[PDB]
Amino acid sequence: QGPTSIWTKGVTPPTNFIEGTDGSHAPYIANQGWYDITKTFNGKDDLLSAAATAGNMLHWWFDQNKNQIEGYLTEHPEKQAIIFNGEQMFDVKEAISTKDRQLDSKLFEYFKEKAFPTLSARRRGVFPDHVIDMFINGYRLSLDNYDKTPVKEGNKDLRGGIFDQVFTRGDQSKLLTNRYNLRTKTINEISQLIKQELIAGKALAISHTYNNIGISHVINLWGADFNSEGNLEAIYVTDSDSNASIGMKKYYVGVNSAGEVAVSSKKIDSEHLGAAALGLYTLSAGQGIWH
Repeated sequence: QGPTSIWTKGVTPPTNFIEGTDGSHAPYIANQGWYDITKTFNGKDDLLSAAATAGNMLHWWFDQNKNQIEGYLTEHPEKQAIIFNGEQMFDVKEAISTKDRQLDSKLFEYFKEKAFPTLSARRRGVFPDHVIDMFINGYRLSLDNYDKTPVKEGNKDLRGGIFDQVFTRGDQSKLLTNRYNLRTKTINEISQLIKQELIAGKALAISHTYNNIGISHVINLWGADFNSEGNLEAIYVTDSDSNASIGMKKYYVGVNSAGEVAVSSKKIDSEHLGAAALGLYTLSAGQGIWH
């Protein structure tokens, strides 16, 4: 009969929550284990919600794997930088140094400027698991694939494969990502999945319907509140579309009038149907796998 709460491994719950114009938010504080990559809307990042979300999860991943990554980069120093012909496009140490920045992290800068510079202009986006599977394992990110990454040997995507000397292509046990359909699932099914993935020590992203830019939006899910019945009541999220001053938002979770498990900055109501939950993406730290 008590309302229990569960946070992502290595994240300090914010407590600075203030009433805003639409719902409760906790402005971002550095070095608390969560991340809030924020779009500038510069032409290039406008439709990269998924790449921002993947970036936030990769920032979290850098924290989980700090020692393992510094070990790896000494054993394989050629994997530190990415070069296209003559030019250094990316340096992973630069990404790690700048991981605390909402607006000007080198990781999101790489994504919007070098990896996916044309996708926004072409009214196109990505899936956050594809971005991670590219960045870590070197799996080729295809604009034609709307399902999971095909787990098969193949050429390193030139835009990534930094950790592909440990997290190889075509080996299921070295795949760190997963995705789950939430559409038409019950509050109990969605709640147990999110519970399980959080207690398992995964980073989480959730997609919901969007009544604007695209049709779906993906955000980072850092924490959840579960009621007396074990069902989600609220989630704590960062949203790349929210300006840098917002930070962590509290969304109510419930079953709306239309029978959808929905998220809303306001309590689910006869007057507030929120946005339908569509998908869940997870990232493992992969701590079994190093060495």
